[PDB]
Amino acid sequence: ALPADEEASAFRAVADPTRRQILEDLRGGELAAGEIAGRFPISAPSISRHLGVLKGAGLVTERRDANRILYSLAEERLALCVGRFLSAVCPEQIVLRTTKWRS
Amino acid sequence: RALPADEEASAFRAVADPTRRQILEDLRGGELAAGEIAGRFPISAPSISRHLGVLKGAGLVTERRDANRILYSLAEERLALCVGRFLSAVCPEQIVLRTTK
Ligand code: NA
Ligand code: NA
Repeated sequence: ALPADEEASAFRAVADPTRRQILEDLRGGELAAGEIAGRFPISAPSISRHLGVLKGAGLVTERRDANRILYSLAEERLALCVGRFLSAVCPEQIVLRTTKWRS
Repeated sequence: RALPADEEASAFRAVADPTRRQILEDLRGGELAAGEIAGRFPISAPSISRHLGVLKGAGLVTERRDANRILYSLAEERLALCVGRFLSAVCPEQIVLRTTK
């Protein structure tokens, strides 16, 4: 779990347009694997592989509930792993804010 | 040039690679010659040209001829929107995009 390993696996995960779309779909709340597979014109096993890549990179969490795997966005992990680089290269356009604190 | 969705896709395939992210980070300090970029990595000159051509094709660097030498500049506005719209959409609480001052 070394943070350049975590950056690298996060960048490989968001390299793929299907995986980006799965992450956007999860921003509204937890979705079952079957619901995610229902939204894409590729095979269920191809969606399983995409979801395994996202889970491998810490970008989604998994939970079981009967015969169903439900996926949740891990937005804090994504923000740190991609957002440190992006705010480092684009300091005048992109701000990372992990802090709970607000004005 | 391309639709925003295609500029987004090409930026994400460019920043997929750790050598390309390191090049973009190195360019943060100002324009560098191809040869200087190549000297910052233990990989072949043809491999650095290939990485630079991928960054150029995604609009994340711009190229300039000064006599016989190619110089590269970071295109930070392009990178910020192509990657930052998605990242601020998925992480609204943690990531703020401002294209403007
Ligand atoms: Na979440
Ligand atoms: Na620039």
